[PDB]
Amino acid sequence: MESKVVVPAQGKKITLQNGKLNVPENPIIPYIEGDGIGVDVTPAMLKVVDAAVEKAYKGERKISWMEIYTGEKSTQVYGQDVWLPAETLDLIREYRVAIKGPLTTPVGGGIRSLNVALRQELDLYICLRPVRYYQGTPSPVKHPELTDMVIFRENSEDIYAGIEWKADSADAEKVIKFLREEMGVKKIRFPEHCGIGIKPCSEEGTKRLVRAAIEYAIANDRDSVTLVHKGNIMKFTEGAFKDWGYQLAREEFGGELIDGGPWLKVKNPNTGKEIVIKDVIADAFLQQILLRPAEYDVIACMNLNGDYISDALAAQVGGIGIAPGANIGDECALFEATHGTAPKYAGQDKVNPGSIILSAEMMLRHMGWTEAADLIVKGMEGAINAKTVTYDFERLMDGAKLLKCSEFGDAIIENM
Amino acid sequence: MESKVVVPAQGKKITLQNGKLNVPENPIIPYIEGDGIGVDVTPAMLKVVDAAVEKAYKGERKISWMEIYTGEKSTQVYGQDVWLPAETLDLIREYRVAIKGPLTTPVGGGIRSLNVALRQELDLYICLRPVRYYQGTPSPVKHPELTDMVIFRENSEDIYAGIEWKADSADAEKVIKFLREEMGVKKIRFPEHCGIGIKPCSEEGTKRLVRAAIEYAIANDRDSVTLVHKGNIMKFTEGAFKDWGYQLAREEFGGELIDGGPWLKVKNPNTGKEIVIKDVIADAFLQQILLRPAEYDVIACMNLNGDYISDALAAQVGGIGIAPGANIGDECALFEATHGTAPKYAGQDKVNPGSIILSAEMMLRHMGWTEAADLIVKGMEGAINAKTVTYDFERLMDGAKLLKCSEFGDAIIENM
Repeated sequence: MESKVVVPAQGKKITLQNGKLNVPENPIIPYIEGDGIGVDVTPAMLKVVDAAVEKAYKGERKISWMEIYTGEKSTQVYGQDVWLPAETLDLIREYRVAIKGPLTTPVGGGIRSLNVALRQELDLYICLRPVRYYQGTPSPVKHPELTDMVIFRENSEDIYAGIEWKADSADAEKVIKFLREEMGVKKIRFPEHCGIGIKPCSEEGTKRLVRAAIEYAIANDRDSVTLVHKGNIMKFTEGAFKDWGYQLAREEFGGELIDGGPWLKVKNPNTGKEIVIKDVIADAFLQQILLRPAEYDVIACMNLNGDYISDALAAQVGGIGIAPGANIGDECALFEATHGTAPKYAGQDKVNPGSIILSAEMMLRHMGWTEAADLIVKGMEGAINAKTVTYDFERLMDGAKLLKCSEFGDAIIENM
Repeated sequence: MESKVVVPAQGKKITLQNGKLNVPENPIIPYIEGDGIGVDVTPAMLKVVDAAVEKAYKGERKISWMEIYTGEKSTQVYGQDVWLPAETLDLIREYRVAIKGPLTTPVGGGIRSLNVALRQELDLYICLRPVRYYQGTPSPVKHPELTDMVIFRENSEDIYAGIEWKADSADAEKVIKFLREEMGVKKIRFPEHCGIGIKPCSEEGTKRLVRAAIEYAIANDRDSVTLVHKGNIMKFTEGAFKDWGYQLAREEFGGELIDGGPWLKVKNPNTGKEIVIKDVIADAFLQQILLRPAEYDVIACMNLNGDYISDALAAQVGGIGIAPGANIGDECALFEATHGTAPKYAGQDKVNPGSIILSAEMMLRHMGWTEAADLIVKGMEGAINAKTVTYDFERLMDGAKLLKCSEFGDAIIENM
């Protein structure tokens, strides 16, 4: 089969020169509709983004959307077993900036996460999850407004590497024999009927992630960067991530000891502000985000902890369904809805398009189209304050006006 | 050196016959004071427990406390480098039931967690963390009273096995060569300057833990058992834990499919109640405990996830410093304060003795001395409701009367 992707006639490709995106006034942006509710949320995002772009630049700029495929729809387009076509990886890399709805992975075929596959195959090593509170959002906590954090989750290593062998398989036995006989491992409690997973953490992987977090703190004049890890138990992976993170702050950003340690102060070269570089053990950190959220800002952590932290924070601010996210690498970036596919409601024009819309806000900002991005934030803040919202919010409040998915997109536009 | 432990003259050893403890009226109970604030909280616990015992059984029963050592104090007693004496492991096993204050592990000597060492060496495979709300406790969430859960955290395997090699070490390189050359591993993003950790999960380890969780749900007529795991990424360890947990429910407890699955219903043989056996992915679970806490009850999970879940739950109910905990095995059990050593306040009679006191409540209950246990719960509930509390609580409320650590122990007794 030939490609089924149609490159927009009007429209120009974004280019990269010196780690800086050169964005034309008519950029072609690939988008993946997404499985399940992607069918509801993606069109709402397309309309909201076009309106923000149109309103901000008065018609001088316009995105040429180009549909590309991954997931169930990809099998419908490309046939049986084509869940993630090579052309999709090629196109995201070529066009530099893309966005996607939610995706789920089939079970029973030995296929691993399609979301993780996109991240790893494109080497999008930064999973960026900013978490703030939108006034008027129903929240399970007393002071959600105190939460304003940005999570830099390492996206290329950790136990997500997907290196593991099934209990009783010849391979697991082979690995366990090697560990026990050649490495002298004596700590496996039950070596029989035992599954084995491998957790890698490297200096290069850690430093490119932490480097991005510190550059982000500098560029946005944030107050601190917290390295979250479980290094007191996993000394050589989690503990190494922490050590390498502080080392990078010292070696590349002039970080110097605060008092007697272990925190460092990094001077913002643009504002002269002192950015604090500190660290917190992961289990205590899940308590601290609830008890002292105001003391945290930019967070840098490994893949698994980042997954947990991002989710816990989204829930606490009432944003489980409106949490934006990006996967960024040195050559391209893929923005994404961060919730699941919710098939029970798919096609009903019911769910909250807020997450994919705020991920589109991050995309526009990444493109340097900050005015259009600010209009989306403004629209989202006003629609939620107006209490004109989708069921997931409405059901938790009194005095709200219930809107369909598409209608909430319109409300966002109405509030720009 | 000879033992420095003094076996109580009056006092008899608890015995085990058929997996059932035979507790005399004068049981000898070993206790470890603990590092840091253990010096403040342990004496408060001893006094509170003695009072509950005295009040419940009118003098017919009395614990003969026997001090044993681990941590900084152990080095003071047994000399340089004796952080965890063999005799301590021997004594906890011999006397069957013991309690300890907090312990921290020295850094710089390549020593691994002393708390984990106690758990693994004594094969205390169940880390039991019940989490409920005490009326009047200052909490960061709007409805902490909806939380009433019991966590069964697997304590003998997972990445806590402590099997890992340092970046650039000959061993790490050896392991990575084996993986890449012999196992054909291609998923390690950066094989150089790479730390490696091993995560084991076995059928026997999983099932003894889940078996205990289900027996606990039956014995206490709880509503459900939720298997929490991250099996969609770690198929052979986390996913296997989930699969084995449902399998055990079917094989040993008659669990049968609910509707179209995947949940099972297990009939309580004593009350005829239908216990639901279900599962939730770990990242979503950290959101669900905040958004729908009332839907969860008994939780069964692996070592790392349990560590995180226990901490997150304790924080949400305002119980970061009063969370009880037990480590239970087939031959003995070790109850423990669950917070850290807080050396900055050690010796000031300032901190909350609530966690070690509620762990003593679990110990008394475990001993079958449920009346004395109920008196501690009653005392704790009344002292907190009276707003007569330690600084960690007082500072978060208005109208409280500030009490010292020792004074709060007295307030607990005053409210029995």
